[PDB]
Amino acid sequence: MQPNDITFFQRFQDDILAGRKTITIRDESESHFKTGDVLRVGRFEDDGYFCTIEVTATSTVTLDTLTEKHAEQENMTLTELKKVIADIYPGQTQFYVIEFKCL
Repeated sequence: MQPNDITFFQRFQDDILAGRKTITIRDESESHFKTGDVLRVGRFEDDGYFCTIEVTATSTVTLDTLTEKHAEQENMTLTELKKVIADIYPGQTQFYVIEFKCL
């Protein structure tokens, strides 16, 4: 068996399945894989490590600073944002962002 690399809320996962490259956010203390590598994708709901993806680029920024939270912020309400945020992870402070694309 093997652990997962990075997860993505159901919403994020679905959007991922729709392709459209997207950026991710990780914690240095949890610095997972790196660029030019593979990023195991999976739904946190209960579909973790479902498929595999590859990184494309990386950067250092917050969450809503790019995370879907932004697209949602300008779409959904605070509640929803808090829902996804809670589905993604707590803490609204700068962090590591890793971009990837679906081959």
